[PDB]
Amino acid sequence: IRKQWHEDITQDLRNHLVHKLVQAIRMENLVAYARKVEGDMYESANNRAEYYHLLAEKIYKIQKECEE
Repeated sequence: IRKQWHEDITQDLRNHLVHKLVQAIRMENLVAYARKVEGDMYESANNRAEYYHLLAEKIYKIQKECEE
């Protein structure tokens, strides 16, 4: 389902952020995983700032379990 704020974000931006996510992780599987991750926050978020936070907060918690 499409929300109002989704109009702000282009597919070129989504593809850019998905591939920033793949960098934070045959290659098709990992990219498929990131599209699933990014897609979930895209639909779940209520605005762009929250959308960017869900991203930011996800790389932060990806880069913490790997630390320990």
